[PDB]
Amino acid sequence: DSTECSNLLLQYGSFCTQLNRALTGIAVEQDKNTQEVFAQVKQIYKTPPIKDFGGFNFSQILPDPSKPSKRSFIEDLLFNKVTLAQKFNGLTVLPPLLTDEMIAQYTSALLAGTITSGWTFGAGAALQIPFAMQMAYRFNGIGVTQNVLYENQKLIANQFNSAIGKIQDSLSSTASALGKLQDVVNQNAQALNTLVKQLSSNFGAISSVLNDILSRLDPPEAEVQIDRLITGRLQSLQTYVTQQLIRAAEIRASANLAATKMSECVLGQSKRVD
Amino acid sequence: LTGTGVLTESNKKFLPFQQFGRDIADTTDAVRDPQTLEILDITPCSFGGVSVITPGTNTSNQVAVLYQDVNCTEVNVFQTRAGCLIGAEHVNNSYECDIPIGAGICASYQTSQSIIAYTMSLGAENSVAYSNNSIAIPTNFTISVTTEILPVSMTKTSVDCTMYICGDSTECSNLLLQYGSFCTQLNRALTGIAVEQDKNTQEVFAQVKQIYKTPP
Amino acid sequence: SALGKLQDVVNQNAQALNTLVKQLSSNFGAISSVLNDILSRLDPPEAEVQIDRLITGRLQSLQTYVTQQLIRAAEIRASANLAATKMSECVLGQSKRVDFCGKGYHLMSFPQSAPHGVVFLHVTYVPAQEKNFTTAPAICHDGKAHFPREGVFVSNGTHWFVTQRNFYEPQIITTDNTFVSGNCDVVIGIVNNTVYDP
Amino acid sequence: KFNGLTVLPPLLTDEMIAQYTSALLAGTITSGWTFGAGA
Ligand SMILES: *[C@@H]1O[C@H](CO)[C@@H](O[C@@H]2O[C@H](CO)[C@@H](O)[C@H](O)[C@H]2NC(C)=O)[C@H](O)[C@H]1NC(C)=O
Ligand SMILES: *[C@@H]1O[C@H](CO)[C@@H](O[C@@H]2O[C@H](CO)[C@@H](O)[C@H](O)[C@H]2NC(C)=O)[C@H](O)[C@H]1NC(C)=O
Ligand SMILES: *[C@@H]1O[C@H](CO)[C@@H](O[C@@H]2O[C@H](CO)[C@@H](O)[C@H](O)[C@H]2NC(C)=O)[C@H](O)[C@H]1NC(C)=O
Ligand SMILES: *[C@@H]1O[C@H](CO)[C@@H](O[C@@H]2O[C@H](CO)[C@@H](O)[C@H](O)[C@H]2NC(C)=O)[C@H](O)[C@H]1NC(C)=O
Ligand SMILES: *[C@@H]1O[C@H](CO)[C@@H](O)[C@H](O)[C@H]1NC(C)=O
Ligand SMILES: *[C@@H]1O[C@H](CO)[C@@H](O)[C@H](O)[C@H]1NC(C)=O
Ligand SMILES: *[C@@H]1O[C@H](CO)[C@@H](O)[C@H](O)[C@H]1NC(C)=O
Ligand SMILES: *[C@@H]1O[C@H](CO)[C@@H](O)[C@H](O)[C@H]1NC(C)=O
Ligand SMILES: *[C@@H]1O[C@H](CO)[C@@H](O)[C@H](O)[C@H]1NC(C)=O
Ligand SMILES: *[C@@H]1O[C@H](CO)[C@@H](O)[C@H](O)[C@H]1NC(C)=O
Repeated sequence: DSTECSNLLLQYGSFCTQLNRALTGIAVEQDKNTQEVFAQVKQIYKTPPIKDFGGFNFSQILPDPSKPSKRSFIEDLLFNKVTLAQKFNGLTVLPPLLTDEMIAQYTSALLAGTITSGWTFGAGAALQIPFAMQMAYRFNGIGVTQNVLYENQKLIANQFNSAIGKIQDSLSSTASALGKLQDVVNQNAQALNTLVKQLSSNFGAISSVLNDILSRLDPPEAEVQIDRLITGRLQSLQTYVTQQLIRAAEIRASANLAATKMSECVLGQSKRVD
Repeated sequence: LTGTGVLTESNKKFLPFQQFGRDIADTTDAVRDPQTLEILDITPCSFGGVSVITPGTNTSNQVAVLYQDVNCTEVNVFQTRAGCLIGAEHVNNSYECDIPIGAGICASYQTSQSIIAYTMSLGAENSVAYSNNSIAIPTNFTISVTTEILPVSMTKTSVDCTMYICGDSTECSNLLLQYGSFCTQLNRALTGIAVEQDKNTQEVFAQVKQIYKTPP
Repeated sequence: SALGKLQDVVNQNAQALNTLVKQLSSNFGAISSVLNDILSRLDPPEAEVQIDRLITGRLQSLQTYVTQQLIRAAEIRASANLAATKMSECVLGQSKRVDFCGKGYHLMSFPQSAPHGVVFLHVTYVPAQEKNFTTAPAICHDGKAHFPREGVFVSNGTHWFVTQRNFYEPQIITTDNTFVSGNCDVVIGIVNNTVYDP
Repeated sequence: KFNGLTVLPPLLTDEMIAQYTSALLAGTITSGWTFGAGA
């Protein structure tokens, strides 16, 4: 809100477009990460209404129709474990392309394809197969004869159900497991907070308000007093942009690792140790 | 205390003896009217970037703009969750995403020869015929060939300090050296980049001890 | 438009160089954008002041360009490492990692060079046409339980066969395709049929 | 190359890259994966 400050500002060349271009690239990359990680299934499969899976119980991970959103129980527990736009300077936030409902639909299609088809849905088209035989195939993968499973099916089913109960109890009880997903929010909130706080620095002038200076001095010294503020705010913006670039690179590396894990661990069986 | 914003009656604030209120930054948030003593809230006027949904000029020259994060009751006018869009018509159908917009809304050019804004569809619905004693076994195959292109090395470059900052001017070079070594610390980084640009190609391609040759 | 990945690098490099060169045409608060004008019109005491502000502007521009180049080079190296890994694994051998050397079951790949990049031609195996059958975990013959050595038990409505899992190729059940493991009152879903002996 | 900025030429020319990809393609076709381990 200053028609005279922007006239001295435009004397600094194209320092105003580089930051916008970099931030736009960051935004595009951050949406491409999610699009690449989740959108790995061509179609949208769904589980049959009858849950006859050889004794295994997947009710705690399948979507819950009774909920307002088509989320699972563990997903609902996860969304309540993460806490935390209100700024009103030239700072805006944009909504992601894919809403949480679409992500839930993707992870439901992936999970319902994994249960029914196994790994065949990742190569060609989904091929139905009983779960009690898919699990024998998976034990045959790790050099254990399938008669071990076929003679102990109830034991493995009970152990899997107990493990699911234990994991749900652990998620519902302890809240410190999601620190990795909490820091990615805290660091950005703190960076925006510092950027906003930088607006209240003298930087060498007599006051940190443009309207205060323009209503008290003459232009020949008003421009001198405005130059320091312009320099300080430009330096703050540049530092913020550089930090954002580095953090975005780190997040992209993490997203690539997640995409590799989804491609290998989920859509197949991995012989890579640990 | 000049400025700009939207005045609003704020009975929530109290200010028993305080004249003004303020926020994290040096921006006032509440003031009291000197004539009649009540507390007024100050909220800045709405603002936001402008985006232009457009098909290629090869096809046509029809556009539709979008003011994101603007409740344009003030400004065919639509209203989405990512802002508000004028110039395109809402459609109850759902197709793939052609021009992404946001919050699950995508735009595309139909035929009518107009621009439509719909909600994207994730994929064709499918449901496997799962059963506890049923299998599906392939009887035929197909061989497919896929392309995958990825870069290896960028363009090596190097710059000169004085020749750029103080080109052919002795009194400029007589002031530049007062800053110490801000020159060599840039050329060193550029040289490192140039060296790794060759290391990348050497790693990617040089993986054979001998040069093999196909029979005639 | 298939080679956008390689074109983007050139486009960004050209844009960065163009912006750096065009940054020389800004006053940065000085009277003129060419120092020759200043040194030929004003006395030293403020000519040096203008020179100093020009120097600060140009030095800041160079620092910004160098930082951007460093970040882009780091990203390019990160991509080149993946390219080298693909060349080592998909080409020089056969990879069992799912969706690493192309969709489907990987067979072999062929490398091709490109301006500032590489291109792989992954050859993959994909099943095409499917059928329906009726399986069974095992089979009783004389109170025992025969399991497939490798493959599945399938039935076309009347007869039972043993076939490989990735291709339909029925064979008569025998003692060379199955192995015995105990009695068959424990397995769930077992259906009993005759087993031929050579 | 007008204001003290230069571009250096790559160490590996475009012909040696082609020679590498020809050696790789000819080893792959005629030897399988055995050419990567030993001889
Ligand atoms: C799968 O597990 C769920 C939850 O562990 C089971 O649902 C419970 O069913 C009992 C009755 O048997 C109820 O008393 C509980 O309130 C249910 N819990 C929930 C969260 O709904 C379900 O029965 C199990 N299904 C199978 C086939 O084992
Ligand atoms: C397996 O699929 C291939 C095609 O992928 C079939 O080959 C085709 O057979 C038809 C005969 O009706 C010919 O007209 C085509 O020219 C063939 N295509 C090619 C590329 O050769 C093959 O017949 C199928 N095999 C079975 C047993 O169904
Ligand atoms: C299931 O497969 C069996 C074995 O191939 C079929 O039995 C043979 O069917 C052919 C018909 O093409 C006859 O010529 C043979 O004499 C049959 N052999 C025996 C031992 O019966 C059987 O017909 C198939 N059933 C169905 C419904 O397709
Ligand atoms: C496997 O074959 C045996 C016969 O050898 C079948 O056993 C019969 O089962 C019925 C009903 O369960 C009984 O009434 C008979 O007394 C059983 N006979 C014998 C000799 O045990 C058995 O049904 C067959 N398996 C299946 C799945 O049908
Ligand atoms: C003083 O302020 C009150 C506010 O209600 C106003 O009514 C009054 O006219 C003011 N005094 C004078 C002299 O204008
Ligand atoms: C672009 O225009 C050319 C003619 O100028 C036309 O041949 C071509 O099909 C157009 N491409 C698209 C994608 O519309
Ligand atoms: C937009 O403004 C209208 C009236 O101005 C109001 O009824 C509506 O609730 C507002 N919606 C949002 C999302 O601000
Ligand atoms: C979409 O459908 C709803 C109800 O099904 C209807 O109220 C609305 O007018 C429809 N929109 C269009 C553009 O036809
Ligand atoms: C197998 O049966 C299901 C339902 O009975 C059907 O949808 C599917 O198309 C069948 N498979 C083939 C290959 O026709
Ligand atoms: C398969 O399910 C049917 C009911 O849908 C049931 O009658 C049959 O016993 C089941 N078979 C096995 C092996 O569990």
